[PDB]
Amino acid sequence: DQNTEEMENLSDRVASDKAGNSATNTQSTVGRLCGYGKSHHGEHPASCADTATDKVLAAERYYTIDLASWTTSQEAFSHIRIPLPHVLAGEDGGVFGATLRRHYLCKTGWRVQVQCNASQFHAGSLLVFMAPEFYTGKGTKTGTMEPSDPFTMDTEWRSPQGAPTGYRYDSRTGFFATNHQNQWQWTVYPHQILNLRTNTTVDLEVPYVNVAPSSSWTQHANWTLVVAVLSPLQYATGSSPDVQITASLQPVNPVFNGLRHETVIAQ
Amino acid sequence: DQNTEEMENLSDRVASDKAGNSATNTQSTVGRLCGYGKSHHGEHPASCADTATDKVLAAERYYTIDLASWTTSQEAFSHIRIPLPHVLAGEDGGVFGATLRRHYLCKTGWRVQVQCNASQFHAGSLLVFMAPEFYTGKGTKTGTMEPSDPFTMDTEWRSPQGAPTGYRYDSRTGFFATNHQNQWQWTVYPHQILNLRTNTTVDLEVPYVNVAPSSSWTQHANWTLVVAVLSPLQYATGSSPDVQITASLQPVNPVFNGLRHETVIAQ
Amino acid sequence: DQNTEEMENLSDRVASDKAGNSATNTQSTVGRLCGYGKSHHGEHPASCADTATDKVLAAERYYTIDLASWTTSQEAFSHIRIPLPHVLAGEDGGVFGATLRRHYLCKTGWRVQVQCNASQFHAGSLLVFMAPEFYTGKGTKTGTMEPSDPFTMDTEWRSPQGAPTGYRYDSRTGFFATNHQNQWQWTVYPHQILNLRTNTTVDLEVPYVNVAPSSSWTQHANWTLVVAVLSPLQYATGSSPDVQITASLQPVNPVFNGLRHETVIAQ
Repeated sequence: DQNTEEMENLSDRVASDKAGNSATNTQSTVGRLCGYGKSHHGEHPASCADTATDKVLAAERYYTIDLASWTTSQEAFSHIRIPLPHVLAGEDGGVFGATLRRHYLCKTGWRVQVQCNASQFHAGSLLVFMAPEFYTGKGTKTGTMEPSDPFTMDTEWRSPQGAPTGYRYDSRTGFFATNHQNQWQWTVYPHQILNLRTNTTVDLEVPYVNVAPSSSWTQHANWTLVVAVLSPLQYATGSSPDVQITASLQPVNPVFNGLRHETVIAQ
Repeated sequence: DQNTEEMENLSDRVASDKAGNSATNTQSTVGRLCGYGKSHHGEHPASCADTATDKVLAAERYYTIDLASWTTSQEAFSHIRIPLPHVLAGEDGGVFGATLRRHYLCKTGWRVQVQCNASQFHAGSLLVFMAPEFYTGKGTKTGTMEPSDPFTMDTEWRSPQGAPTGYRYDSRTGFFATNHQNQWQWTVYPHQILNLRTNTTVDLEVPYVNVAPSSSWTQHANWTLVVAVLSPLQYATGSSPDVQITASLQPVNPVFNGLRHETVIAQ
Repeated sequence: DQNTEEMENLSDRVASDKAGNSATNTQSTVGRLCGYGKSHHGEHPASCADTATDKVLAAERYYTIDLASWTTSQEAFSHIRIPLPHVLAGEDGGVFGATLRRHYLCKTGWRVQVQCNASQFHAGSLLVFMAPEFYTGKGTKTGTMEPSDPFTMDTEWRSPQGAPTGYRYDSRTGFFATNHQNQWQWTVYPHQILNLRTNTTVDLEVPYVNVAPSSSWTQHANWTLVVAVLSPLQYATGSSPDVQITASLQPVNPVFNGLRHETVIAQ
């Protein structure tokens, strides 16, 4: 189901989204999940007496960057996580990031687009889904208890472990931990599939939900994005192995308030 | 002509037929020949005073089985015949077959679907057509005159013979016989083509026509189905030779009457 | 953009043009440029008192012939020219050519169709465009000054020269000549692209424009057709190198006048 079409990628499968002074195109879409059912109204935080910095064009655009390389080698449910805000955080994050750390609080929603184009003699299936409270880390900390690098952008892929007991942490054992995940239910999150067969692209938009109408970006990361693979990349001797996966994102109608003087640290 | 579409098989080319508690699907159809122009009304045989066993759900479904293997080897107009009723006849024919031989007479029409899926780097063309009075046999009989096995389902394919003279039968010669066929006109029968190129499927429905409104299934077989090939299967060194041909059929609105006590023989 | 579609070539991309007793078909069109914006009305030359030979069916059809072979070897902007009228001129030009040289003057417009079909594992792009006053020749003349064979149909392809200075002509040098062309602007002419990828065909129709409403076909050729290539033919070891390029043309509503007695010469 969707319009008439293909070897080549056609019509009601060609979509475009313009935002700011950055404009996108895909000639082989299957939708765009507006995850949950509502978007984000630049509804001012009721929390603050701060009549904040609103409707700035300059930050409300599409920042694009590379996540990783997909290749024949990888095993199912191996995964790659992208926390928002903390990856659009500075340098690579335009005027958004700047105004982002000059301010105490933000409240935004994200509109994401992950791209991975192949060829009709390629098999595989990439699962893309946005989940708020989730896990990052990239580590078991040094020498003193608690837990390595959530802000880092998983440089390489992590190993589906024959068992949650969600990478607990201080030399121990017996039993599980509150960072569990059942990568086996990991399709209750607003998601969308990327089937080299069907899909060259996948668009997801998600509203604002933390514990407070606005949160602080120096200790939390309300949503982590996950580009982890559910049916690997077979390739027949001829053919383009190098399956370059790219992601391009857009904060939707952020509302910043609580302004001050350029946050200082990232190792 | 038919909707917009392809390498992949699309839209007004996706059809589904549900019957009983068996439901079909094809994503690369080209039609469905309602052969002759009328179907079969559960019109009760006027022949009998038997207010017969009608509208049974349980038998009015889609029985599926394998006919044969299509392969690079075969020559044009080589053929494979499937007599109805006598193949849905018992065991492999559900509640239809049972109620079929517990009854003296039937009157039905058939809705057939033969399937053979390939790949766009494959050439060939399969001709599928239903003809009532036709020929089966599978033989020149033993030692005494007349003619081997019509009820059998041609286990393997038979050889287009450089000439009808429709396999006459008692050591002879000079001249032809009433079981002729001009496989050269063998496209006057309700038919439909199966072009690996165009077609992955072919659907045919045919009404009731014998000599009597109801016939007896122990000496006649009013219709024989023929899955015989008109442009062979070339394959280029890589590629899936094994071209498995499958057929799935459905009796449409059979009307049985003249009931009694399980018919006895098949060698 | 254009209807839903492909590996195979579909629907609002299937066009047919019937003219006289010659009828065309293409299952992978992208348009038909009616170059300039107006066609040709059998508007009688106002120039002559000759109530000419009009609306003849027999000449107003599609003459088809082969121009050349496209192959992996050729370099960009290499070109092949087809002057009209002088190629439909006789023998190969039906009743048109005959009635053409039995008459002093003609006035017509052309409807052209150049065809070059390939395969989806082929890359390249053929530029097709009609320009009136242009250049032919096929030569630097013999021993006495001025300039080899405009009437000849470039038997083989000519070499894009690192510079117009439009093949001037009597042993010289320093500077350019009035037969310049900037094959670098050679897309201001009514044109149409032929992208093995997109295109298997290209249809162009052009009205009447000379210096006089009717011209004389023994000294001028008001339009030359050019089938010269802008992104060569790569082919991957398997595959049909032999890229046969064919052209089929039709004079639209010619109006002949000024009749006399079969023109005599062509070496």
